[PDB]
Amino acid sequence: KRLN
Amino acid sequence: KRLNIVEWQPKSIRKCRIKGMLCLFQTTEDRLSYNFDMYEESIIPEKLPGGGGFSIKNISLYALYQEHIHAHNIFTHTNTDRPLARYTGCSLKFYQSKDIDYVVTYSTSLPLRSSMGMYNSMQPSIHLMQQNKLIVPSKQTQKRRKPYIKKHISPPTQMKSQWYFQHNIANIPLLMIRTTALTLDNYYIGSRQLSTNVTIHTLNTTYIQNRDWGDRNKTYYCQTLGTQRYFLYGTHSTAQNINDIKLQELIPLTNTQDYVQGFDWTEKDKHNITTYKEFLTKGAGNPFHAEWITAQNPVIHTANSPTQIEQIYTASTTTFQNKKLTDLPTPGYIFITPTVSLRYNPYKDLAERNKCYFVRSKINAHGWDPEQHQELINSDLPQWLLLFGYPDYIKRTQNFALVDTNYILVDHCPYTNPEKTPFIPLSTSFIEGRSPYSPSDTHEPDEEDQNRWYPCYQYQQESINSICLSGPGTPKIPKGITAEAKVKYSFNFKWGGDLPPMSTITNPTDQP
Amino acid sequence: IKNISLYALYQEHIHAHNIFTHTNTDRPLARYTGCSLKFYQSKDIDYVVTYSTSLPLRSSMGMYNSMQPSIHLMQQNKLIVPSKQTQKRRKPYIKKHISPP
Amino acid sequence: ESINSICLSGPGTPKIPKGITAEAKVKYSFNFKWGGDLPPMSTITNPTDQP
Amino acid sequence: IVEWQPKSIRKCRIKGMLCLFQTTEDRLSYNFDMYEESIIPEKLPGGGGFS
Amino acid sequence: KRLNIVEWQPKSIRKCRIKGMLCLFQTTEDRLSYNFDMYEESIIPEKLPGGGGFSIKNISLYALYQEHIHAHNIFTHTNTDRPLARYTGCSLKFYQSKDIDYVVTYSTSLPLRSSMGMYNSMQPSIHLMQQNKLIVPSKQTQKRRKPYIKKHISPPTQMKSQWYFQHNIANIPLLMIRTTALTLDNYYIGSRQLSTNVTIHTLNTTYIQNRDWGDRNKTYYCQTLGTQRYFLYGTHSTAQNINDIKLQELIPLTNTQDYVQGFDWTEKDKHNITTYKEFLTKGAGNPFHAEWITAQNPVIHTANSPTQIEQIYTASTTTFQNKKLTDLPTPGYIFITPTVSLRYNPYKDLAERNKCYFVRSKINAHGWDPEQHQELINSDLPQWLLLFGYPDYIKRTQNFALVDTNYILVDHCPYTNPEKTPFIPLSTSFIEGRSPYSPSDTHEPDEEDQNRWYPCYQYQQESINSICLSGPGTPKIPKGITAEAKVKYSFNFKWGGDLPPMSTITNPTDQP
Repeated sequence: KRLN
Repeated sequence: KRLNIVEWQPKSIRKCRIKGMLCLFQTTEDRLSYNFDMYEESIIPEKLPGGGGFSIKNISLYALYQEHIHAHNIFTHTNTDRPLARYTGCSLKFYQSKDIDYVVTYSTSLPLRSSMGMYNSMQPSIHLMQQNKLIVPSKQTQKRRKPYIKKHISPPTQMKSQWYFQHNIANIPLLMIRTTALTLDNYYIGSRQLSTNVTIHTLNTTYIQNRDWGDRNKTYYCQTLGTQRYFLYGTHSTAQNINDIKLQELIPLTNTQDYVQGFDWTEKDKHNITTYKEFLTKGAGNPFHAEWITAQNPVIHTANSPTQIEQIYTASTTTFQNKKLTDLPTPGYIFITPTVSLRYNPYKDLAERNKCYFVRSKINAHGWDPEQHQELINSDLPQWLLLFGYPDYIKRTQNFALVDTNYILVDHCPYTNPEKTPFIPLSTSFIEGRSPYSPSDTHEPDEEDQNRWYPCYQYQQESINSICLSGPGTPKIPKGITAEAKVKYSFNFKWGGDLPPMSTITNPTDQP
Repeated sequence: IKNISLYALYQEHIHAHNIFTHTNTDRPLARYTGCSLKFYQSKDIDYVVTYSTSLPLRSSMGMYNSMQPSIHLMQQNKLIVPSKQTQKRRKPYIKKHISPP
Repeated sequence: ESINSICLSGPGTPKIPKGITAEAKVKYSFNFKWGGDLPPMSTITNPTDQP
Repeated sequence: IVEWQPKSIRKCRIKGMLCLFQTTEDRLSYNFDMYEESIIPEKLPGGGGFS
Repeated sequence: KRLNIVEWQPKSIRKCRIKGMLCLFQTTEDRLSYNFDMYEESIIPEKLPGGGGFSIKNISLYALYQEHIHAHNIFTHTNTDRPLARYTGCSLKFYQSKDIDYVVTYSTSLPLRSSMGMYNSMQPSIHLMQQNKLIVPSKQTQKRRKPYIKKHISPPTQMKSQWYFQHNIANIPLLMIRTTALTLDNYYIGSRQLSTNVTIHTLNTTYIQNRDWGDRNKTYYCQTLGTQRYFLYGTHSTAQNINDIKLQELIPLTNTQDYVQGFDWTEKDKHNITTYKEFLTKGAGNPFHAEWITAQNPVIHTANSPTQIEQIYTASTTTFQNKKLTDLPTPGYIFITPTVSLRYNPYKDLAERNKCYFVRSKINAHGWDPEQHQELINSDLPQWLLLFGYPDYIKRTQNFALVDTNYILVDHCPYTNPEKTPFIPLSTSFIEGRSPYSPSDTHEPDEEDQNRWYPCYQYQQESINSICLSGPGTPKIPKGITAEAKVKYSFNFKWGGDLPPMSTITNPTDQP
């Protein structure tokens, strides 16, 4: 979904 | 080894939900195959209550600000003194329309571009087959617990969770919505009447090829073969034999730019005509007038130039009475119709040699071959899919001079029962002597269409819409009804900055 | 009476009436697993369906007479689809899975 | 050839017989991912296919 | 800092073989380029002993 | 709902492992780019100790029986009275060769066919890049614990575990093995000597185009332009100026089919010649003789036909002494060489307009354009990859008349430093007047190559092998050494049937  | 990238949060932060309503399309049946823009090419809304049956919308923070100038949205918090923005995503609520169903699909690939395959894939049956579609039935086709379908859309993958200056992200398109109008219950029949076959009108390709249109300063000639020029003449004569018609009966065509019928040499004394030169200028007929366009009154095609007829008249006016179509110079006098009507059946179409392109209407160039942009040629789809949104892809591409009067749409299709090598589709309104979207009670163009009364894309529009309406999924809309669709949006932002200034009001002079 | 074959499905793809979720251009083997049908309620008309998968395909005089709406409605393993007018439903379609021949 | 001969006087420089070419190679594997929205695709007739 | 992963992803290993040098004794002090100054490979079987 | 398919096992069953040894290739350096067949086109093994540096092997139970007739395998159990077979798979042991490395890959897709991309992908560098390769280093490049690599191969997916009649499965190919000869330690240099550039000989395309080869019954002419024919003449003259050479000095060419040099008119009295007609028949030179092929002694190109020279001689033999190349009919006397030498560099090749095809050598057709099979044209790969195995793909395709003498290989390549529009590669042996694979101490063709001494694929073979040897991964093999590779196979079968009959031997007359 979302990553650092 | 590797570290997370980290940002330091700004000193003051204010959440803002930009909330509002967006029109997806508003359409009549005669506009279903066209793209709806709410902000128009200024002729489109003149006597049309809906401009198009599909749209592609791009949404950006600047477009959201422009919708706030139209009062179409609210900003839950102002942004005046916080210059940073942090976009978090969108919520859409798609509402069931009363009378029409519709397919939506959306994208957030930050790279924004248009494609010929995208515009063809807007065809309602093709769009309804795509993955990650949303179908919204009308309230008539399905009653539901919730009258809307709601979904959340994440930012573009290129828009990271970081803060950005609002000046930088203002024009970045953060959402694309694609919508097309549909019927589920009339999917095959659509708006068909009587036979499955649709009738297409076209310009005879085998005689009308010179494309020298839209001047009163040029005697019109329909084709060149070898070194020759060929010419058309109207007559009201009851004569059964092409040989015995007089040199007088013929009404020569010296204009294409007007709706004017011309008149016969028997009206010489009504227009104070002294010579065949004044008969040519006052009395010549435009070949596209409502009786000459389909030869309701006979029309004669010949190699014999009007200037050879001028020489016969001017050499002696008394022998112009005596001379007939017999013993004339180059006398290829035949009976030819400028229009032919084809029958098209969509179920008989196999798309093996189908093709479609635009050619320049106002230029001095012969023939109909694909010319100019060869990358804009659209091929190998059935005509109801091949034509769908293709004119709007071409307009949005801007590789042609924009005005409908300066181009013609030309298409090849093996699958009409009669044939012409290319087809030059023409709308029933132009075949009946009426403005492009004018009601049938009218029997003349309006003044701006009385000018420029010659073959061009502006007069083709209803014919290619009618071919697209032969395709599956296309809706049935009663005449005088406009179908509409809307979404309610909520874009989620934060505004960031250092603390802003503020001001205050006197206590005594305040809400009493 | 409709007969469906993989070649008829390819012909419907030439009419743009279907999608293939994956192309077959360079994989010459096929392994058919069965079909799902969703039959939709029409707006104005009801209709009886029945289907078969006996690999032997043929037509008969008794088959064509048995298409008469009253006779077809009496047959076993019919499906009746009422119009939206004759019955409002939770799901606007009837769905069933059909095994290979 | 004279400045090559001066460099050959320096340490570590190899001895290669005349008419022999010495060579070295590496095998590489660069690791990438490609990203995008879903692409289009096309298909082949069943009757005219690998028989 | 966080990124949102793209809709479709496809791993690709670009695999191959690279020549590090090909040299004779009379070219040891020179840089090997495989794509040449067009005179260098004329009557030399190896262009350089380092790269 | 669904059931497993079940078979009833036959009354008697006998396991049989067909065990043996298969040659993968046996090659010299001058055969590396060609397919090894152990059972030959009968000319190939004549004075070649190894036929090819790659192979494609198909194995079937009938091919295993044919290898038993050569005594190359054993059957662990006979099949004489059990007609059913149940194939279970194969074990292969690939042995390290002493002197050469090699890549293997194998397939069991029951559908068996050949492809142009398959034969190009046999190139050692390309095959070494493929997935599911096996690399076998030589004993020199790597010492190993086990001197072989062993792997088990399952039946074709179409060959199920069921019993089959041996008559039905006999010809079904149950394994394909693809092998190519390689070097890992000489991967880039290969067998390069001196410069990276390789020299290619070719027929001048701008003068040699008529392709009317291999008759002593036809006066040869090299090109036609407009209505004209152009002709070649040899001379031993020391004359520096093309204008002053006599009509006598020229040695006209009336044959292409022979190795013969011809002779000068000064030898009239050695061959009892009475006329220029007898000089034409006895003394004419073939343009491809070892001195005329590269014009070691000068060669003259002209529009002036030998029959115009016949008319000058026969009209008066005394003025044939007086007449020079000045004031002759159509005198385009120039100095032209039938051969040019190009330089090719593989690292300078970008494959943007590379192309390759075969044209008919023994036909009366002008020019070099791609002709006949347009699907056999090979394009857009670097010449060392484009040529690799392409002649063998064409031979195995059988779409051309099979004999090397009846076709020429023609290729386009922008990347030679000098250029010719097509190239007609020719081997150094044909450029030096020697048989296709004959040792350089020889200075004449053998009798069967003294006949048919004209441009054809049989004389091109070593030149296209030399271009393939410029490509990476191609091995270095010393002259007079043949490199070889072998696999040991074990195919696993069962034989099935009803119980067979048997016979017995007397006890008294038996092993004493």
